[PDB]
Amino acid sequence: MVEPQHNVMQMGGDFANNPNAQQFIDKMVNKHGFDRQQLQEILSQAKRLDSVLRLMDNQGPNGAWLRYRKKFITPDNVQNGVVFWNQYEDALNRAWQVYGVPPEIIVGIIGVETRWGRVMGKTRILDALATLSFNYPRRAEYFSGELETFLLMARDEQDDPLNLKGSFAGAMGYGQFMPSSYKQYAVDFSGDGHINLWDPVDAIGSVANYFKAHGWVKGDQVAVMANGQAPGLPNGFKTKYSISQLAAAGLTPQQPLGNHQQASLLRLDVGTGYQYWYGLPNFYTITRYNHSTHYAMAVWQLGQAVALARVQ
Ligand SMILES: CC(=O)N[C@H]1[C@H](O[C@H]2C[C@@H](C(=O)NCCS(=O)(=O)O)[NH2+][C@@H]2CO)O[C@H](CO)[C@@H](OS(=O)(=O)O)[C@@H]1O
Ligand SMILES: CC(=O)N[C@@H]1[C@@H](O)[C@H](O[C@@H]2O[C@H](CO)[C@@H](O)[C@H](O)[C@H]2NC(C)=O)[C@@H](CO)O[C@@H]1O
Ligand SMILES: [Ca+2]
Repeated sequence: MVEPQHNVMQMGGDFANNPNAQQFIDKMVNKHGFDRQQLQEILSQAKRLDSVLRLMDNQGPNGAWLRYRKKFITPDNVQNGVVFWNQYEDALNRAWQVYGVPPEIIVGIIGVETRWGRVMGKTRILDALATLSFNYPRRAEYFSGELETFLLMARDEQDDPLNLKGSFAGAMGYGQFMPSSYKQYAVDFSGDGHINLWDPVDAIGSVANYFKAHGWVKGDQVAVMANGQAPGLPNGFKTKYSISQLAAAGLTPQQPLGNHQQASLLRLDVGTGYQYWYGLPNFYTITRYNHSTHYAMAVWQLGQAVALARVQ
């Protein structure tokens, strides 16, 4: 009947003689009441995926922006985005009212992330997270905390840690939430009492809550294209310049910037030259989801492209 197996102190699998795995097991038992033998049986089935390690290590004008953009903004994609928007219009409108994050932004996020649920990932979250926690020193602490949180999520939401699949970094569902993002920002938007990242309605409200929690200002502008070139200045979402500095560099806003006294300098490689943008606070917020200028511009433009296609 009851099999404590106090003596089975040694697990097999790819993490058997791994000190990190043992320390992690100790932590989970001590800190959360996890049973060592149960956890060992789980981690013994965990796999050390070398590809997850090679991929994390791997992370002019030649048209760079255009190549990234065509991966997400195509007729097929925009069309699929319209379908997703109409199918979940109530959930999107309700997220707009509760969090102040517009439907196009959520449609854009979920679009760039999983093509509205068509590409959720094929890697078991446990394998990816265990690999990065135990065989990847550089970000071993971050990922260990992700693994720690994933295992508590499996317990709380009554999931099997081995059945859940996602990205090579362990991101999950429609919005590709990392375990800690789930813990801090996910919400039961569907109202069934359970926070499921694979439920389109939950992902929608969770993406909006994540945005609001990261500073999204309702009604404010994301980015404003500029007339002109400013080759002297450095660029990226991390940069910061006053409007006065940008004007003196040869730029003018195609749209009124209002009370915005500062902006970042975004530069997109459009093949024939460079396209300059005034990055406003809301664009910085989009990058809090995924630290990339290209990622955020794709999310924004796809959302806008889908928004237009609905009107037509
Ligand atoms: C919504 C969400 O959970 N965003 C998190 C993001 O996930 C990214 C990770 C990425 C991912 O899974 N990348 C793997 C690469 S591949 O596509 O499988 O090849 N997708 C997710 C959503 O955009 O990773 C960064 C950095 O870890 C996190 O920032 S941090 O807290 O400061 O660390 C951020 O919170
Ligand atoms: C080569 C290519 O075009 N790949 C696409 C992937 O980039 C997409 O994967 C998703 O990309 C975002 C942005 O980096 C990640 O944050 C997210 O985790 C990732 N999703 C998954 C499940 O791994 C994919 C979905 O749009 O579509 C292409 O395969
Ligand atoms: Ca739910």
